[PDB]
Amino acid sequence: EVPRKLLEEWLAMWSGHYQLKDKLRVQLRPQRAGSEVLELGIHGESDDKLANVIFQPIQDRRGRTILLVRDQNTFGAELRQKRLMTLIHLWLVHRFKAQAVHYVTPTDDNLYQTSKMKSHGIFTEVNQEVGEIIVAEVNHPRIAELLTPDRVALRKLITKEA
Repeated sequence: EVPRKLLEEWLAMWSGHYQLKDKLRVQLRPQRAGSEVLELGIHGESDDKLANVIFQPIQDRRGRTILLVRDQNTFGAELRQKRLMTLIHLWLVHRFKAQAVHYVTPTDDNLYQTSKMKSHGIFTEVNQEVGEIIVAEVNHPRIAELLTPDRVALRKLITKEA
């Protein structure tokens, strides 16, 4: 069972490294009442939503989980260019045991983020497919490396050493 607290621990190291304010909190709820679409939100001490991912975990015929991402944002400008969305996706992939992440709209920002996350290693392959969607296959060995309890690889991701 993968708690929100794990991402909060990562974000504590990250916020500290980048000399940002502390107390980033993780919320994961249905995006609206009764929905199976979820929203992961990152909130600051005054509850402002500083980043989010709106997505739905689904399964294919073979029982594999895909995260279908409707929207992602880094709202707070000071939080950008620091691999925040990589950390969020690392957590989401682990939480849902995802095999792939599909982005339903190929916006410039979604193309940017998927390409960048591939360069961080969390995806092996990123391509646009029929329907214009972006399909990103999870790099299971890299995910496992980053989740190692010693947090060495994870700290190096945070600082941009690796």
